[PDB]
Amino acid sequence: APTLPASIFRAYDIRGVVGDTLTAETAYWIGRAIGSESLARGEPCVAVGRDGRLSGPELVKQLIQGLVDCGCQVSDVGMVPTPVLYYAANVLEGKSGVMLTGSHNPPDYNGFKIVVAGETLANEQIQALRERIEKNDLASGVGSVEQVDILPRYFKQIRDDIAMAKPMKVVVDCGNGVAGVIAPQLIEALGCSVIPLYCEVDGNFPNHHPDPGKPENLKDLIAKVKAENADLGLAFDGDGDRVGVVTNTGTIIYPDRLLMLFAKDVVSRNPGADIIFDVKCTRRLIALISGYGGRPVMWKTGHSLIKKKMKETGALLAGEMSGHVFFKERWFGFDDGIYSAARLLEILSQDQRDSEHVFSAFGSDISTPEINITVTEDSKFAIIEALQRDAQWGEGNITTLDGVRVDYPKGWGLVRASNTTPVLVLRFEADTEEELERIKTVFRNQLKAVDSSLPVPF
Ligand SMILES: [Zn+2]
Repeated sequence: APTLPASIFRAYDIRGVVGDTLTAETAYWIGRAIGSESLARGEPCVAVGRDGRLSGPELVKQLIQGLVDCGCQVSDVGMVPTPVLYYAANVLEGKSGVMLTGSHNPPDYNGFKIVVAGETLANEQIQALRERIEKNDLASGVGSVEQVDILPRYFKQIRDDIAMAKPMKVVVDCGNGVAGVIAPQLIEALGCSVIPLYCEVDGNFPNHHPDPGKPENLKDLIAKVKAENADLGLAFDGDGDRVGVVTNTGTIIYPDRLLMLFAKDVVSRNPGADIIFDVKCTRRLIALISGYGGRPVMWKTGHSLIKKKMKETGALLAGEMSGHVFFKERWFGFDDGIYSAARLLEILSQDQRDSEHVFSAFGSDISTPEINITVTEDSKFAIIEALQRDAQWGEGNITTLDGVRVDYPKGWGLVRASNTTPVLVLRFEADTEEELERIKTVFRNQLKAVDSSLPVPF
């Protein structure tokens, strides 16, 4: 084996630019590393899927050949959403699965999301794959390939379990990503009228990029929902493990508010169930889960990390601010925007109120938008650490799982380091304006105690 760039081996995935940091050869040796790791955990059987990127149909050939050259039995599910690959890794013979995807990123990117013997890899497990390649610590064998058509089965699984009470009219925006293969069709079959936006699978991404996380990528959805007097809008990211939600009046429903509703529902049938959310999610969600008789568990951001935490705690539901929603009740416990969409429509169809009122009934607190402060790559983590070390927070309940979150009786604030950019990311909330200013002040003062030069835009 040759020398691969370490920079493509990231915290919860592998991601690079095709023809650049990610070549055909690279993808082969990754298959080889993944195949050897799966065999070491006693799993020869591996499912493989591709998203709808331009480099997909050719580049998976190297991944599959990598796996085959280990002795693995590969089940090739073709072009499918990311959660449909996770699904195959749950219902097929093997518990290993590789998804060739570049998520919500620009066309030239691709990469791998990896499940080995039930375990979604992260951090050190991913570095171990690179290390296997470098060390030439690789299995050798004459493997196997089998074509598997899994989408009709996934489709039937969801349709059979979802019970919609009334018809709804829904705008669906796939952003020309791979969710277009199943989302509009599934939602139609649930008993809805679907208004398709950008559901043709096109790896050029000729319209907006399939990233519901940037509000500008939601404009067309909002305009269409309003103009068609639709009951809801849904936006999927490129690979389908993420969903964005807008109401009949075009209100963006952030994932923590979405979680409030799902938690009410899941906990109602499951007294005492654990429910996971990340450090960026509103305090109201803590209260709400507890009030309904569930056990709230705050965890780290990162799909691989939430999914691990779910197995460790038995949690029936998890979600995070980026829009990954993980159902275990009635499901398999992986993040799936398409299944979450269905679960949302099921609940909404059972309410006589419009979606705007279902979500607004949870009420509000005084909230800031997410605040970004560009720092440097050199100082990024050291500022968080200086805070974790020296900052004075008074009587706050301090969480240092991921940056520094402080929960006070009447509100909270968070500051964390961006993992991919030289940026500090902050959020604040409180039940009054006067309290929000007090918490902002506490964070402003503690940052200025670190570096009196830091630009604090609040
Ligand atoms: Zn995604």
